[PDB]
Amino acid sequence: GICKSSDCIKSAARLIQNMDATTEPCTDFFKYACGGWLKRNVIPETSSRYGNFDILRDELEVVLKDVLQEPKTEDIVAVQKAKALYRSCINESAIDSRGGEPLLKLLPDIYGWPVATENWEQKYGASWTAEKAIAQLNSKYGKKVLINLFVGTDDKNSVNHVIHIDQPRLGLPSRDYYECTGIYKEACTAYVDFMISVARLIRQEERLPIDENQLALEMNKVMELEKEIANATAKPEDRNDPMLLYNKMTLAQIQNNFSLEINGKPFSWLNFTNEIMSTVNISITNEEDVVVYAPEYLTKLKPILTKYSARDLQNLMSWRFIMDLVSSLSRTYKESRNAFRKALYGTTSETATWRRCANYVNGNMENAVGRLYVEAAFAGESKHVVEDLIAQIREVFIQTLDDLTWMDAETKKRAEEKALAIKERIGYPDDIVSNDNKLNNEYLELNYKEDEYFENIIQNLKFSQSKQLKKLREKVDKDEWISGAAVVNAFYSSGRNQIVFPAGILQPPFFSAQQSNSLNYGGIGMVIGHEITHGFDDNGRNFNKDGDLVDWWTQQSASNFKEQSQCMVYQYGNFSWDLAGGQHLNGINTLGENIADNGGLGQAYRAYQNYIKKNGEEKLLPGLDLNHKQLFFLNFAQVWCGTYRPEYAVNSIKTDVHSPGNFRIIGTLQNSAEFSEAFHCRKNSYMNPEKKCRVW
Ligand SMILES: *[C@@H]1O[C@H](CO)[C@@H](O[C@@H]2O[C@H](CO)[C@@H](O)[C@H](O)[C@H]2NC(C)=O)[C@H](O)[C@H]1NC(C)=O
Ligand SMILES: C[C@H](C[C@@H](Cc1ccc(-c2ccccc2)cc1)NC(=O)CCC(=O)O)C(=O)O
Ligand SMILES: *[C@@H]1O[C@H](CO)[C@@H](O)[C@H](O)[C@H]1NC(C)=O
Ligand SMILES: *[C@@H]1O[C@H](CO)[C@@H](O)[C@H](O)[C@H]1NC(C)=O
Ligand SMILES: *[C@@H]1O[C@H](CO)[C@@H](O)[C@H](O)[C@H]1NC(C)=O
Ligand SMILES: [Zn+2]
Repeated sequence: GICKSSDCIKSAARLIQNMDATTEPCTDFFKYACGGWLKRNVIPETSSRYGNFDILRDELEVVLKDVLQEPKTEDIVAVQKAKALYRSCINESAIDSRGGEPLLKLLPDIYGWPVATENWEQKYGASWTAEKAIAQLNSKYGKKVLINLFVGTDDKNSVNHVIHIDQPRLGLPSRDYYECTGIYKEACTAYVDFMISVARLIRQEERLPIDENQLALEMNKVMELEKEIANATAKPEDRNDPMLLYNKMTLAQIQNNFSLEINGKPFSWLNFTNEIMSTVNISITNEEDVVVYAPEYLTKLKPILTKYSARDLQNLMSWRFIMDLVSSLSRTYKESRNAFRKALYGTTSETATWRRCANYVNGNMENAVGRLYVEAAFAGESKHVVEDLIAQIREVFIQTLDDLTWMDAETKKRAEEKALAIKERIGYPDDIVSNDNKLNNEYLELNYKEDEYFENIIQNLKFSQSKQLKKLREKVDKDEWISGAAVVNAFYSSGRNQIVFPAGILQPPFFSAQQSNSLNYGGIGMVIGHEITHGFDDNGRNFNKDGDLVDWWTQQSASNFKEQSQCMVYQYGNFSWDLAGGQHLNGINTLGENIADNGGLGQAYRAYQNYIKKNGEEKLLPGLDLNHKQLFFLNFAQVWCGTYRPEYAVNSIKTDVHSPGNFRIIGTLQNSAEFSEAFHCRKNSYMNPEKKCRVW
């Protein structure tokens, strides 16, 4: 009763090679499941994290290189445009010959970079307003500095778009870095040195004189301004409640409540909104509804922005854009980022040009590249198998509801209604393959020059920003996919109450119609469970069946949810990560993902037990003396065989909403009585604590 097919041998070999059978499963299941992978692998110089999951993404890039690198006579225009974009990206000799010239030509259109400009005040100061400077970077280039103004889905009215106002992102990974001491010192030093190195290159190319102490002074001031901005931003812990974050107001109300004084000029919110909205010919009045996500930040900004000049502000705003463009210029510019990249990621070199380029074209032409990907790598017939697995997991979730003692009957019924209403999206939208003309029309406005990579990326920025802004007066497209197909991930959209499983994730170790079902349920079954559970986590549960931010919970049901979920906050908050210098995980910021992981594991294992009931035991895998209940957990854990560079661990512990792979494995299995029974774990062994956190 042993499976001896080619497919079973490959599954068995992989499972055998990754594990360390000398480790006791109940002492450390991560080391038992992944110890062999850990002993055999070294993190590549270009990777900040490496493991089975990242390897899948590296392998998908290989497919993208194969389908983009060679022209074919049959190629439709949309495909021709993707391949021409790819060719401009990989031509490093044309890029190197242009030096920094494409940036120099762009600099006047953003009101220049004072430090790299002679007589800046004379040249731009006359026509400089914060309203115009912030809006220019936003509307034309998608660069959001000081004030993040965007068009997006209305949380309380999923069918429409609204303008949002939020705090902007920082140059460094999180606000924590701006402390600039201990584990953050190297990154702060590399960041300012990076500003200076770029200012020095620009000044050298423009043939301007260079005073080293003045470069140091000016860029240290950019850092002091940004440290004040960072300290004014709300921590992620204070942005986890979508009810508290949502503050709908009119432009009139914003002008009263959140006034600002910049360079001795009173900030006009109406002027700023119109400076952006005019780009796609939309006029705005004080009657326009605006969602303010950061009212506290706008309040703290008022005393900060009065202390700095037009010069100091433009030095930061322009740097925040330049930072991102330096990698698209000649080797000299690319080199200037080396220490900064090493401090944030630990990587000693940049990823292969073709990989960055395949990823860049995938990101900007997700439908054209998605089409090329699915034709080369995806079954399509497998879409139906995943459709069934989704139905089995959705059913289990609905069944689990009645077995929840902490939720009342009314909240159980409403949760069932939302669970029933979840729309699924599997593999790819059929249209990208079957409707060549719709695909050609999507990229109509794009015209790439094969020798002008920088101009192509600039065109992409304007196109992306114009497309998002013109959505304001439009209804949200129901058919629209929230992700391209050539993606190794899955998603949940709270606004559409939809789960998305791109072709990229529908492959081993997650899914194969040719691998054991114990592996399918432990892999993609668990991923399906994770995405459904996102509709019911600390964020998703605040959204209804139609995707609206509305409370469908009774006070006692909500209170009991918070109590059950507080266990996971403490459980994961107590994990200490050696690679991150002994720092604790943020149990609050990782809560949504930990609820989803714990919820998903339960639903997939129960759906797999239901499968064994209906179809009986599966044939055993050779060379593995484990049953299929054990193989389910083994596959589940092997998704996360991998490790992190310590620089990247410091980064991700602050920026990632997911717990690191090892803790997702340890954490979920510690809470699983089902795991402990499969591996016969003694009570209070590391993998089997007495207290187990449960929510779904
Ligand atoms: C680590 O786990 C402990 C135990 O669950 C957590 O301790 C609780 O902390 C809160 C807030 O300080 C107290 O009100 C509780 O009384 C504590 N409970 C116990 C049993 O001591 C602790 O918060 C967790 N640490 C992190 C960083 O999450
Ligand atoms: C958008 C994101 C998608 C999610 C898909 C997923 C969900 C759970 C598991 C998994 C399997 C076995 C054990 C535990 C968990 C694997 C994949 N991706 C990540 O979680 C990491 C991606 C990354 O690192 O970029 C989300 O929904 O959070
Ligand atoms: C790179 O661009 C230069 C200048 O246009 C051109 O001479 C060269 O052929 C290009 N290389 C490739 C491989 O396309
Ligand atoms: C950070 O912000 C708070 C609140 O606005 C302020 O009181 C404090 O002085 C700031 N700290 C630093 C280091 O800038
Ligand atoms: C914004 O204000 C400036 C003067 O402060 C003005 O020249 C410009 O036309 C205004 N833009 C819009 C769209 O109102
Ligand atoms: Zn998730």
